[PDB]
Amino acid sequence: SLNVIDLFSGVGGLSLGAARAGFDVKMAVEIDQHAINTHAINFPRSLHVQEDVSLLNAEIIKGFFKNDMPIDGIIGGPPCQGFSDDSRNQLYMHFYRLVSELQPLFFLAENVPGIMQEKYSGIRNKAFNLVSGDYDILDPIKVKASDYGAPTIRTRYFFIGVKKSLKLDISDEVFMPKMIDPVTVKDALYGLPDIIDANWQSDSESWRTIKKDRKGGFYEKLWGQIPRNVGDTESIAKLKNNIISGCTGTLHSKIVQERYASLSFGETDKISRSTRLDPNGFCPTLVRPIHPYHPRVITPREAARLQGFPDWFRFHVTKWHSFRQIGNSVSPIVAEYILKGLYNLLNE
Ligand SMILES: [Cl-]
Repeated sequence: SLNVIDLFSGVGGLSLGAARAGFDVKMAVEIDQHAINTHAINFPRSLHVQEDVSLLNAEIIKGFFKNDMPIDGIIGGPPCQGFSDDSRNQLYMHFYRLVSELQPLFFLAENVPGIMQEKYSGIRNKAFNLVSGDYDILDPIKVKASDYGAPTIRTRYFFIGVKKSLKLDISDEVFMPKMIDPVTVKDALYGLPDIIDANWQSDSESWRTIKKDRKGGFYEKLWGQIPRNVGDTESIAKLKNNIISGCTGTLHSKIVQERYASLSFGETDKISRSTRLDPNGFCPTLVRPIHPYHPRVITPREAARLQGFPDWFRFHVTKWHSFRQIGNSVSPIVAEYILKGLYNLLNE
């Protein structure tokens, strides 16, 4: 048992990566009620703390556990003002304060582009300082998700540190993708219903039968590889009957529909700014993409697939919330790869 806490967890993209890599995600901390409720649905055995990280310290956190829990890793997404304001920069520093106070074997922070700007070099240096005494801090890892077999080209920075006391040697071999087959839009969307319930914002789950008669790495991750103690029981049970949630469409006017039908692959609609997916391409950074074949925006479940979430992962019922939950996540496929490198290091 190597134990992690996920700070700023959202619905648990990075958590699922950790769990699949072999870590036990013991606690998730997330301020947003919808995000953390969704995290609890998918990770019912993790502790859930709906809290501002600024109100936390090492002693408070040990108090939550009550059992002198060894915190082997602190992972998370520290917020940053980025391309946007001030409180996010405070929260950034609290992530690193917590790492310093808790002294885990490692930390992993993920950030979107915006973090490397000159105007943040002060707070990044201040954060490096809190940890550089006790940690071997790796240079930034900038990854493109599609290189790890996720169907999207979104880029992400990972910042990793490992306790000096461990005296580990870290080559990039461990984090680099090897033996990875690319997953295009067409492959990720295979077997989903062609006819879906197109509504406005309905309050009920859109459970639908899919075809699951495919083979290969992506599909094993899509329909299985459920870590121990992870997963919504009903979602898992329904998946056994080829039934999954989130297949809910949006009702479009005929004029919109005709405009979308006329889009070529990769074309951005001049009016809505939505872009039609290329079936042999990847999903751009997650306005909603237009389906490659159907004249409509994609469904939450389609977005989930394109982001690298498995079909058994359950999101909020509404399109509004689920699309935000999906867009705000690290791809679980990318997260798993990077975190498995760290797990392997800590088992030598
Ligand atoms: Cl990602």
